[PDB]
Amino acid sequence: QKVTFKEETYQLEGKALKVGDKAPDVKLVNGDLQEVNLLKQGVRFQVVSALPSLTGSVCLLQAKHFNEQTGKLPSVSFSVISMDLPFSQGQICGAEGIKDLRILSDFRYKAFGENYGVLLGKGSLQGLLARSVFVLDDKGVVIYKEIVQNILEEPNYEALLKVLK
Repeated sequence: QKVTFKEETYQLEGKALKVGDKAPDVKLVNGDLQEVNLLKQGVRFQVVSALPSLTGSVCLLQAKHFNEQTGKLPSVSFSVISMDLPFSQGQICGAEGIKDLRILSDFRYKAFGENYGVLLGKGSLQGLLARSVFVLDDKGVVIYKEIVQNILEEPNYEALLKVLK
């Protein structure tokens, strides 16, 4: 799969993760500069979403969609990951009224990008995370995957909600 941003085409770097694969646990950093494990136990579905930067317009809509869904379905875990430092994640979420969303930074280890295969290769956005959604079942197996072909498009939310019923 190759992701497009205007005239740029991107190779995805890191290990390819497909529907049926056990999703690896990875170390991320939260707004308190606390190291956390991505995976949550005692939850029917885990939704993990990545975006290139919370400073983007399309990116903010994505974060705002998953913030709202956090309150709507408590039996589902929602996580949003970017390469933004936790400081700017906290400030953007604070400015834009995103107070429920589990917002995590991949900056320290790039473990999410490397292990979910959404690291953007050579180009202006190199080292940022491709716009993407993974859903894991109660056993941490990938049951749904979207890496958005055009990074300026939002994820397919209709496809995602069908998986969560």
